[PDB]
Amino acid sequence: AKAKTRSSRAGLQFPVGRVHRLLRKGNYAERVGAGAPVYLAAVLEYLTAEIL
DNA sequence: GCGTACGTGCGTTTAAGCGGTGCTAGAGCTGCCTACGACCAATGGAGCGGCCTCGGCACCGGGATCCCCCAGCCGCCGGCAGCGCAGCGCCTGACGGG
Repeated sequence: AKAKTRSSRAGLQFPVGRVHRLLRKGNYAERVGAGAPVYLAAVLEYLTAEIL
């Protein structure tokens, strides 16, 4: 078994891994969609790349 | 102090509102289908700490702006007093009239 981060798979730098945890444990819902954190990663990307 | 335009009020007139249909599309709904997301157990590399060295900025001193300021100055004009006189009423000629 060879591992690659979801961060690589979605062409993203913010940690779709870590952002996923803060949803599960951030008490925002009982269950978080598997495609939910990735979409949240990019929308931060465009909202961090834009200011800098 | 100016001044205009908006507050009040009269005379049209028109779209608001009611009350009346009649349609149907879209919401609420149940049943059932199924995949996908939680949970579990191992796993390793990515991320975070504790070092630790270069270099960007900091800090400075100096010289280069570059605005800020104000009489100088001329220019311009307005007021100003003086000037020359146009313009009108009555004075006053021209002269038969009074």
